[PDB]
Amino acid sequence: VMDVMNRLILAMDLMNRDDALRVTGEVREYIDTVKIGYPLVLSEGMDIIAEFRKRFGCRIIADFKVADIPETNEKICRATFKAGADAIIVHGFPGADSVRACLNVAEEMGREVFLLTEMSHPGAEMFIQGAADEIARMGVDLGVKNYVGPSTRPERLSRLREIIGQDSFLISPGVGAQGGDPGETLRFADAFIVGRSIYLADNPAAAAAGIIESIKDL
Amino acid sequence: MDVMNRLILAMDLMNRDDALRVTGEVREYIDTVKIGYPLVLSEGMDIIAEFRKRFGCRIIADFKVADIPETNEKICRATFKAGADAIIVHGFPGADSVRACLNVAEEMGREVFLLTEMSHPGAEMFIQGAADEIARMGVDLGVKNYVGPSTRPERLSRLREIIGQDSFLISPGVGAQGGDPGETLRFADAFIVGRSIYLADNPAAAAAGIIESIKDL
Ligand SMILES: O=C1CC(=O)N([C@@H]2O[C@H](COP(=O)(O)O)[C@@H](O)[C@H]2O)C(=O)N1
Ligand SMILES: O=C1CC(=O)N([C@@H]2O[C@H](COP(=O)(O)O)[C@@H](O)[C@H]2O)C(=O)N1
Repeated sequence: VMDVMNRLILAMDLMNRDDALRVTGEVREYIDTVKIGYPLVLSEGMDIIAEFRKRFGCRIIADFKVADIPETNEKICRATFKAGADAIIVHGFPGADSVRACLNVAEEMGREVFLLTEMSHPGAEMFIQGAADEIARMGVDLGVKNYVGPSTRPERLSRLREIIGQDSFLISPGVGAQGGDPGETLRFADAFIVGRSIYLADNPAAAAAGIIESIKDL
Repeated sequence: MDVMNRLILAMDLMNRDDALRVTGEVREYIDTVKIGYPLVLSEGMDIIAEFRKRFGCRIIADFKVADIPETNEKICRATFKAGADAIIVHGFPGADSVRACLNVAEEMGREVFLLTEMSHPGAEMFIQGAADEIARMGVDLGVKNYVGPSTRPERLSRLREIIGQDSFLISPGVGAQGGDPGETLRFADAFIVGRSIYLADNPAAAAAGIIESIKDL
């Protein structure tokens, strides 16, 4: 499994190239794994992945929550890996064939797929939560090794860890701005994701260092 | 929305030259193009403005938006800044995530299309069972544009029943996925066609034929 420095992944959702680059560079000494999503990619282009690799010694997770039919999912994954992404996040609710399409491209291109089970926001309770345990089980049956679960619902994150087992890799967003606690989240997740708490701080480096200090024993 | 020939081209080619050449070859048959991530992630968001300058066509950004509210807002802003007229959003993530999109669309004068049930086999696992409720949620939220599966006419009909005759409904899955143009138009206002056209030896003739089959519609 990837070695996430300090078990902390930066969710770089700033939409300005200059700001995204500045903030990421300022916390570079604390994080070697950055999650880049559509807010930044749709604002600056896929070349931003390359720019981040060139400037920082960071691993890149393309958070594209892939959720299309198998055929289109295949194209999305191919374009994303061609750009330099180490892994891609895929939604599990669209079904097994859509996930398998991503796993196939990741396999052939030598990259990784992260399967998003339950989400961290309030709305996730309407439809996703009820299908989450099965989506996770599906992922296990499909051979998925990397997963994403909600830090905002410790009981749910715990169950997801049980389903995927100790060997699977689990990352969890929702820490900070959404109310998730770093320490509690690490009881089940291999690493947690943090965006606004760091990138909106007057001193991102101090914010990141502070979060890490809170979990030094872990 | 007035879709010419009730046909929406799904331009999923991943090469700028081919995408522009093929779209140009069938421009006389359409005025609405669906651009998704295959083309956008391969050529950049500037491709949207390029299409508007070249064809003046209407552009629906098929981004299957499916994140938390905060991120959904950013995605919609970046998308409409690029010139997209509408954006497609998943309903599965919940009401708050959809509302986030609706707010941005209203602010920038655009439309939100709610994807309820998908056309592929995997849609039967989790999506189909929640589809009717997702559609009802759209109604409660005031959504007026929807996306349903041409591959399951009975499901497409049910979606039309829920949203009513005033709502706008488009449907993918025609051609390559097995959907029939005429049958789909029994319930949808317009259907979406990708491969059957952009992978055809002669895209223009492919489009011409499809339109010929629904001439009476
Ligand atoms: O369930 C989920 C999945 C996810 O990826 N995310 C993403 O994780 C990040 C959370 O950022 P933040 O720390 O709340 O600012 C954003 O990029 C979200 O789009 C989330 O918040 N919830
Ligand atoms: O349920 C759905 C939703 C959707 O948008 N689509 C999209 O519609 C297009 C269908 O193209 P095609 O005619 O099968 O080649 C693709 O761009 C898909 O990503 C789909 O096929 N099924």
